[PDB]
Amino acid sequence: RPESELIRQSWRVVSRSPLEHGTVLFARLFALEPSLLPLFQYNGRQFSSPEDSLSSPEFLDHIRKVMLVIDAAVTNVEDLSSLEEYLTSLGRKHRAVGVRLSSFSTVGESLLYMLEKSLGPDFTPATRTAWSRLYGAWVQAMSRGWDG
Ligand code: HEM
Ligand SMILES: [Xe]
Ligand SMILES: [Xe]
Ligand SMILES: [Xe]
Ligand SMILES: [Xe]
Ligand SMILES: [Xe]
Ligand SMILES: [Xe]
Repeated sequence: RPESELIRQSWRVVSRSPLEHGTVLFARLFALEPSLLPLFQYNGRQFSSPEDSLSSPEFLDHIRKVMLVIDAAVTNVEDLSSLEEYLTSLGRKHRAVGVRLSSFSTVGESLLYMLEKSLGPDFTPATRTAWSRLYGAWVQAMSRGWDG
């Protein structure tokens, strides 16, 4: 694969500082879909504004969890079949949390944004297309958590 290499190279840059980059991803997500904010309920409280999420230790740990799941996806970029069962259960957890399957396209737009801003002229259209293909495959697997 050539596009497997485009993924791996772009990711190594982002992986150097995962919380900084993850923070961009979530900041963008809340700018596109403010209704995701109430779904992060850490002992029964709701954030009022997006900037409130940024002071919460549990929210920042969730960013670290996200970036580790993406890192896994990258590691297994050839064959994502090995992650399939874990992603199905991860999707089910998110369904229980209140996330709708439609919102994972906003998530995908926010990932591409973060990549585009981070890599600048290196975010070529082959790499965008590569990441978009990977994410489409990652979402397919996750979406089994909503039944198929
Ligand atoms: C799109 C909106 C999302 C919302 C509202 C959301 C919300 C949550 C919440 C409430 C939890 C439970 C509390 C916690 O562990 O921090 C959770 C767990 C988790 N999230 Fe997310 N999340 C989303 C997206 C993602 C994405 C894109 C990933 C990874 C690519 C991710 C990875 C995880 C992981 C690994 C856990 C721990 C699950 C377990 O093993 O129990 N989440 N998420
Ligand atoms: Xe944020
Ligand atoms: Xe923010
Ligand atoms: Xe954790
Ligand atoms: Xe990471
Ligand atoms: Xe993601
Ligand atoms: Xe991904």
